[PDB]
Amino acid sequence: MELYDVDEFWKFQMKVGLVKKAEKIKRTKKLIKLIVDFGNEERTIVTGIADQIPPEELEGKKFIFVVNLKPKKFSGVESQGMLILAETEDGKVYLIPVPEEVPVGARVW
Repeated sequence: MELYDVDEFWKFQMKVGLVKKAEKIKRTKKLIKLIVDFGNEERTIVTGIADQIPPEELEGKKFIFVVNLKPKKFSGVESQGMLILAETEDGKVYLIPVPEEVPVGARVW
């Protein structure tokens, strides 16, 4: 069922990012706004896992983020990337933190 080429995967850019701050977006039940430090730059990233993962479980940690996607506004918030996580078929979401040793900005691929 559809097999792709590695170079095609390689065009997407995932990097390690440190969550400087994370807070629920007003008037939403699942949205969380993140301010992520990728070393050379900072980015605002929205994730909608607040019904399963509270904001304080992301702050201070490093995670994988796709950073070369088309910008998108959620509830008026400009999201400049996307938090990568694990999710089972039953809809349960799990964070995938990056080890503390990995420098922010490292490429994930």
